[PDB]
Amino acid sequence: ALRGTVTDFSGFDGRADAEVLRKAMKGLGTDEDSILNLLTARSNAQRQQIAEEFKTLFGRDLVNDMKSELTGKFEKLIVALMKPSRLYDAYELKHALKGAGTDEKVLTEIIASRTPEELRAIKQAYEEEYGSNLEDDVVGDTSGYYQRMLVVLLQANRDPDTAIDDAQVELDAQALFQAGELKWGTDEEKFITILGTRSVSHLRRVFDKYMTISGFQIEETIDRETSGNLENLLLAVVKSIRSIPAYLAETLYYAMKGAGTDDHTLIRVIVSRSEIDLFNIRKEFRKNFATSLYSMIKGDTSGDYKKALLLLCGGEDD
Ligand SMILES: NCCOP(=O)(O)OC[C@H](O)CO
Ligand SMILES: [Ca+2]
Ligand SMILES: [Ca+2]
Ligand SMILES: [Ca+2]
Ligand SMILES: [Ca+2]
Ligand SMILES: [Ca+2]
Ligand SMILES: [Ca+2]
Ligand SMILES: [Ca+2]
Ligand SMILES: [Ca+2]
Ligand SMILES: [Ca+2]
Ligand SMILES: [Ca+2]
Repeated sequence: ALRGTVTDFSGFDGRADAEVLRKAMKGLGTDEDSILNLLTARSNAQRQQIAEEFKTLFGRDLVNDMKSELTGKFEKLIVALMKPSRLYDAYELKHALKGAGTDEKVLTEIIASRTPEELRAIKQAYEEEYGSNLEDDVVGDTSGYYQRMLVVLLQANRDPDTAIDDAQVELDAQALFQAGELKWGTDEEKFITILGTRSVSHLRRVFDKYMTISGFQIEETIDRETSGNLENLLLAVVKSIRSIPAYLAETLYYAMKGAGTDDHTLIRVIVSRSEIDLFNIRKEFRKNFATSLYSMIKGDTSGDYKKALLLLCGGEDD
């Protein structure tokens, strides 16, 4: 049911492609067009094979070259696209965590939308790539129930979708109800446990009966009960349980809606998801927002960057 826009190129030849890329750069100038057209049409496995052949034919490192040539937002996107799939989340996470500050958004966005199977592979790589443990750095940078909700999620231990038990569904909607609305203050620790560990098929059933029992949708109670980065994170978890596609479509929308563009988010979501589920994110973008994603990107972005982005996106109207 899920599908991305970027696929493996039929009739690929690593060796052909590296000669175009060498020719696209050699000497004065840079043909940003031959690059952008080649790269947005090869799967990311295929960009790594193209980076292999470039170094065996020329003894040059394709990413460092491209980094010396290109600039600005375009460099940023092409560099994100040469990043191997199994390392790009690990990367966005390490660079969010490092330095004094920490960018909660990236942390929230990736740890909440990624499945368990994904979160495992991200800890694996992060460790073999940076020689730190992820959990430790997250804890090193955060505080409170936000840190704690992120550590629950980092354990990648959510329950399996199993046959559903109505009794447990009513049990769980009633405890949330008693942990928030019906409580002076809040019992955030019950929200972290039931939201952070129960199966996805089961909490979607909890979110409906809770609306029956309380007259509130769980997002609304989260708004009323909490503030800060924990409000954010619980909202991000609820929306990913309901739909990761729609949560990500919605994360792209608020990147482009405003007075500018959250470029870093625009890039990170299109590249990360290009091969996983950007076709579906595009469906939910339209369904929920009347604008199509192509369009939104077409009025927000200029340059080589825009063309690259739209090529990755595909389907206008879709
Ligand atoms: N619906 C209003 C929720 O207020 P609540 O978070 O449930 O209690 C306030 C806390 O004890 C303030 O210091
Ligand atoms: Ca050049
Ligand atoms: Ca140029
Ligand atoms: Ca540069
Ligand atoms: Ca930090
Ligand atoms: Ca911060
Ligand atoms: Ca800490
Ligand atoms: Ca309360
Ligand atoms: Ca509390
Ligand atoms: Ca709030
Ligand atoms: Ca805008």
